[PDB]
Amino acid sequence: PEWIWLALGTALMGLGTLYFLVKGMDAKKFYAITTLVPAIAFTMYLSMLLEQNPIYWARYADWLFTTPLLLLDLALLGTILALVGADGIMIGTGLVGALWWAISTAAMLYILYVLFFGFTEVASTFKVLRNVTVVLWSAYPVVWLINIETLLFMVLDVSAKVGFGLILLR
Amino acid sequence: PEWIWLALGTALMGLGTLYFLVKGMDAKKFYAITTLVPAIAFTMYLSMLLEQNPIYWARYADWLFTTPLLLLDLALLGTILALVGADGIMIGTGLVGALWWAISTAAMLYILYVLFFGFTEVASTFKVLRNVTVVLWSAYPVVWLINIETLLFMVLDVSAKVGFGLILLR
Amino acid sequence: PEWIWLALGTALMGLGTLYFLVKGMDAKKFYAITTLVPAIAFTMYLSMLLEQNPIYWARYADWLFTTPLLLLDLALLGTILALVGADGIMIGTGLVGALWWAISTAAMLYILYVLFFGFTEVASTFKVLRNVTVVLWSAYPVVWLINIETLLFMVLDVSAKVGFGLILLR
Ligand SMILES: *C/C=C(C)/C=C/C=C(C)/C=C/C1=C(C)CCCC1(C)C
Ligand SMILES: *C/C=C(C)/C=C/C=C(C)/C=C/C1=C(C)CCCC1(C)C
Ligand SMILES: *C/C=C(C)/C=C/C=C(C)/C=C/C1=C(C)CCCC1(C)C
Repeated sequence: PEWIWLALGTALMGLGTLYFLVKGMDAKKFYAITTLVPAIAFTMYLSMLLEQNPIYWARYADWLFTTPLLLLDLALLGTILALVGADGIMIGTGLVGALWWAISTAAMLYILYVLFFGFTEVASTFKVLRNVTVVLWSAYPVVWLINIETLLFMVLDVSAKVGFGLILLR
Repeated sequence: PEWIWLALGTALMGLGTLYFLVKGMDAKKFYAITTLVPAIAFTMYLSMLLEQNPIYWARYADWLFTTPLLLLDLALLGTILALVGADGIMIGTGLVGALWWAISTAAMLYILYVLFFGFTEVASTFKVLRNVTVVLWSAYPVVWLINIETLLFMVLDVSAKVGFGLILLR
Repeated sequence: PEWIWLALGTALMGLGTLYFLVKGMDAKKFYAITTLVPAIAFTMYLSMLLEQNPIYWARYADWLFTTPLLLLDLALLGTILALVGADGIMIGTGLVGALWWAISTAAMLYILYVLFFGFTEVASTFKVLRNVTVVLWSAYPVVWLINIETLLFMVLDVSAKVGFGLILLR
């Protein structure tokens, strides 16, 4: 069941890498960072594609890595390290749990709140970015607690990133 | 048995994060770094709290991470990377063993000796720091070889860090 | 069978660390980096020494770590991050497989091609380096697909690194 959605997903991700790379062929820093997310996402996305116990983690792993990257990206334009700890915390939990979350959410707020504090066309970018990220991530804890698991999540990352990447080109 | 001590421990660690964070609300760099240790320590400390095989590693994992941080912190005020290798070496061993140490100790001396070479109120700080660290870590290999396992270790980290953090505020 | 070769290997690696360290007692950066490879190689090399499933990974793990280091070293004199992803990809695969490669090779070309683009006595160094690396790594995918597994690989790392390190002193 979960698979229908997943195959879709991996496909899209790869594209991202192709596109960005292609496109890419201060400014110097961005291409790399933004390119790193889709590619990483793609490999782990396909990794995942390729009952309950095993599938879960991959997401976490990919998520882990793309997260700081995403956050770094955002901040780029201790703070930094703090965020990853949280994320690391989070994966521990979920995996711990079906195979804790309380603190994860605490940590999430931190990142979110810092973002808020932090930023306050580049301006445009961060403005949109902050809200984009906020709402985007909400599905995680929301869904977590909540065909669907996979579905939703799929949307989210692609939405999150591919959309996100586009902003940079913009 | 081990638990009595452990619950105690996690509690204290969390405090650290609260306090520092709170307090925090060149100087810029320190808060982050110092704040990162207690928080990380707390999460993994609680992770551990939450027969022989499983418990062991967590310590290692947390230890791993707080170590370079601690060392980085100290140096902050290749060198760097070398140290983590050692630490990584160390975890490999202990986990390998009950679930090698010889080289670990070799590596430990390196860090210790470098510290010595390195530093030779900031001055005060490093002076105390070096000896603090030296003696502190000695229990590890000492204890390792040696209720008690957990007990001692508990003391050590808190002693090591919470005390350590305090120095920075100072 | 594999062991004969392996014991040989670990021995040589350790030497490297001793030598470099010893020797070492812009220039500042190199010693560290170059010293880090042999030592790391040695620990994991011995780790490996100390039927099919278990042995494999260690190599990967060590490989993982020495790789970016090696690459970083080369570049030192996003780019950076990209490369590790690939490597990470690669380990996933091989381990996935006997315990994917297609993309690994794709990634390898990237590193290789970037090198090419990148560099185009320091000059000498990179010139030789690029070809050295290219041919060296070819055995990996070659052998992978291909007493021998262990044999060949052994040669390669030592050849790769110990030789490589020497270049720096040079
Ligand atoms: C490309 C994917 C990205 C950028 C994913 C980011 C994910 C998070 C911040 C997930 C957080 C989670 C928690 C709050 C812990 C338990 C529930 C989770 C796992 C969904
Ligand atoms: C907050 C905790 C910290 C900063 C811990 C640091 C720990 C070490 C340097 C442990 C080293 C160990 C060895 C020498 C290998 C086998 C014996 C160990 C594991 C205790
Ligand atoms: C000191 C050892 C070093 C620097 C090793 C570097 C290794 C690689 C770049 C290995 C790549 C591999 C693939 C192309 C994936 C499946 C086949 C492998 C595993 C050999």
